[PDB]
Amino acid sequence: CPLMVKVLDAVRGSPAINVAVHVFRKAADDTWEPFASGKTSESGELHGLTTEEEFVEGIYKVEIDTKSYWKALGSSPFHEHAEVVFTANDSGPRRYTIAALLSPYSYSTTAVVTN
Amino acid sequence: CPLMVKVLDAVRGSPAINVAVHVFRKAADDTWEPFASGKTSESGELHGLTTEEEFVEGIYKVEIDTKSYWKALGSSPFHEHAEVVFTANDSGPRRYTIAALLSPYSYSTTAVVTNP
Amino acid sequence: CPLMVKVLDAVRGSPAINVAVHVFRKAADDTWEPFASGKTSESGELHGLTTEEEFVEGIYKVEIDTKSYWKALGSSPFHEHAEVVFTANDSGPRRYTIAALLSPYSYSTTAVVTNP
Amino acid sequence: CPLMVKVLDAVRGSPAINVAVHVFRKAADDTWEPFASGKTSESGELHGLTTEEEFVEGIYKVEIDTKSYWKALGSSPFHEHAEVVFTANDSGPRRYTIAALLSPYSYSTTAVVTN
Ligand SMILES: O=C(O)c1cc(-c2ccc(F)cc2F)ccc1O
Ligand SMILES: O=C(O)c1cc(-c2ccc(F)cc2F)ccc1O
Repeated sequence: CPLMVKVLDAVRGSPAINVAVHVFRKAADDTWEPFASGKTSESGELHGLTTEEEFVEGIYKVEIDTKSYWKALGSSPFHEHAEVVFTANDSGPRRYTIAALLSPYSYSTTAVVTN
Repeated sequence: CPLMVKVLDAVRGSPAINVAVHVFRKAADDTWEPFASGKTSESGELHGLTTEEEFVEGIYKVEIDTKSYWKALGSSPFHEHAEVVFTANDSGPRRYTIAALLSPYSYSTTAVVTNP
Repeated sequence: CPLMVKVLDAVRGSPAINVAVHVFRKAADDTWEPFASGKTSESGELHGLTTEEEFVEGIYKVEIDTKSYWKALGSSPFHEHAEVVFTANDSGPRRYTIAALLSPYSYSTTAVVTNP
Repeated sequence: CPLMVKVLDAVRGSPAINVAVHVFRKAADDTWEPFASGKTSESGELHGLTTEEEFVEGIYKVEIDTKSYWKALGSSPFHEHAEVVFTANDSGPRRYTIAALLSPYSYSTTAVVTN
């Protein structure tokens, strides 16, 4: 599992469950090509998005559908979604975890890149 | 000033100076049209992007060019940029501050929205 | 003004107003002596805690009373307070801004340090 | 394991390894009584701090020795340490994870409270 996403809720202090996540890869013409997608589990995590073979070097975008998440829990959110854009490189320690911590008017994201 | 951007550096404990910022607005045809751009000052602030008259209702994307920032300082950052996407002015004019706190592998963004 | 505190609310997208703040300085005997206190204004800022003359070298603790803040608004927060502990002025006088972004189960703090 | 601590490094995008963590419980006279301590593992995590039997309701402080961490990696840090102070309550979902994301001049902390 080369790419995992983890989402936390800063208002409730809990995993953010059932949040839709879409991953895109940048095409040569600069458009965003659908790559992988899913919904976070009960633990706020989304595993199995891709495989080593398919996850080649390139620029990727992870879109987290935060707006629907907040609305469903009776909060008025600011963002349309959270976006995380980065380059996957074969040099580094290439298990990538993209983590996001969500509030109605703020979010923080970090990358934990290991092996 | 209805739309301001402020950027801080969490490594240095200082404003993030000379950071490029590009703003886009989603057009009727659903693509991202250029709306405004600028660079942060020595205080890490960017004012004068737009006017109340031009800043109509819409979905806006504020792209903060963090990679170029970290690279010009000699770091090797993770993200290409920090992107903040939001609906604005859908209940009448508001004033928006978009604030970002940067580290090489992480960033946080918050919005302060005032004045109905 | 050598020491300022700014507090933002990530739930509302606004300044965090009327937040109590207590500052302490570690004394020779190694306990925390009261140093200054105040409350944030409608802009979420607290100025005038101390003067350059009084703000000597030392280890300082800035306690931001987040629990009382969330409770007065009717929330049930996790933390008792947010605490920021740092050495100040050990290379001569500096100006410190301590900034905090609050959610009920999380907070972030950053320092902007200027002016040698 | 009722209380776990996780520490991440925002500069390197990695777990913060070998970071000392001290937990204290507030005594009736308002002093901080040592409770548990350890060093984070290779995954940035510290497990086994306490047991269900010992972790009674009360106010606790988690001190993360961030200053030594940064110095050892050649960074000039701002904080003496990071402190997280909270009340443990028997009502809620009582597995507590205290997570901290560290930068030289900033840190963010969140609580993920589950069952
Ligand atoms: O901005 C972020 O993504 C962030 C992430 C965490 C964090 C906490 C616990 C964990 F298992 C992973 C995380 F990334 C903790 C604080 C934080 O700000
Ligand atoms: O995620 C963010 O947008 C963020 C913002 C700040 C902050 C600091 C100072 C300030 F004037 C405004 C800010 F939003 C401080 C920490 C932080 O994580």
